[PDB]
Amino acid sequence: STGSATTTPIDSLDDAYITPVQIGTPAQTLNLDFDTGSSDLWVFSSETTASEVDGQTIYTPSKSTTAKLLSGATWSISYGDGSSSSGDVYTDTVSVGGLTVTGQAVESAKKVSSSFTEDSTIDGLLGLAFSTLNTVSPTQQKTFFDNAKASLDSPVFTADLGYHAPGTYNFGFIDTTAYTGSITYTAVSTKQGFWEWTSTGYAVGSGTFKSTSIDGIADTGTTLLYLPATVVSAYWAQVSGAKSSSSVGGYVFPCSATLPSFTFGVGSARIVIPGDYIDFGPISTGSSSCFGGIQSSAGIGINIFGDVALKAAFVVFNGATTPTLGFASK
Ligand SMILES: CNC(=O)[C@@H](C1CCCCC1)N1CCC[C@H]1C(=O)O
Repeated sequence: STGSATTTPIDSLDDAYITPVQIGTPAQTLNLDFDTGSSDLWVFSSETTASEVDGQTIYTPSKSTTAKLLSGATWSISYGDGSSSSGDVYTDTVSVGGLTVTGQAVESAKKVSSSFTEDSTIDGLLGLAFSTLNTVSPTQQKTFFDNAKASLDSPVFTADLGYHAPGTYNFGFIDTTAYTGSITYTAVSTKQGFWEWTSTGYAVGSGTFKSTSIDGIADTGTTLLYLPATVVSAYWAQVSGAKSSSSVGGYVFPCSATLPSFTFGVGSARIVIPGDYIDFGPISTGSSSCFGGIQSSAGIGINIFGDVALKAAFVVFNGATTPTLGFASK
């Protein structure tokens, strides 16, 4: 089998991407944030505290003839931005872009943090990291991808995120028309449960390439690119007036600037992030200060190749027995 679904930026800055997902019988379609940095599929639901729901579409298991309570199972998660959610668990039929999984754990939120409530466009998350990170207790559950894997033509999924435009998540096949040149594959460590890999270095604009190992994760659920402070300082030093602001919470730059590109290494190959991709707009409406798309990972504990990096590439998440990651230009 295969699946293919369009993913769409939630706003004009690509702050996140949502993908329609069919849950239950008859189908209930929710727009979920596909997140290769976590491993829970959770949704706003008929069980979510009323004051914490504001415009989201909810999953109502009582209206699904294929829903079953996963008795005694609960879940609780907190993400890197400090947001969180928790609740109980059902199993149900879940389809993405034509690909159907029966008995998928669908985690129903009873509580969500304010950042989720405040975002009316995201109805939940669909985790695509390794199932060892799944938070369901006392019986850990498999991701949608993990459940689908044996039935897929090939045990892979691909992320083709657009810049200020829709993109595509494919399951079970590689669309050779979706990228240019060849795909460079690189080793993955699953030791922390992430799609963790090592970049071979970087360049700023037209500068010389710096060969240096940068360990990080490929995370579709993170908006920006988080790299070591040395790397991030070297980038913003090429932008007149750019500075790190503790009050704002990262590097800002004059909205009048033309941003240089940023290149990262994948083996001997190079992925170029155009300068415009690194612009996340006025820090507040009308401000002449703009927020940068490359930020320091120093206070995170891990480097994160988020959407700013990934949208510059066609990315293959290879879930074979020995997992790997592939990057192509497009
Ligand atoms: C109409 N859907 C349901 O009644 C749900 C049930 C699931 C748990 C509570 C919400 C509704 N199932 C489908 C088969 C019968 C029943 C069950 O699991 O016992």
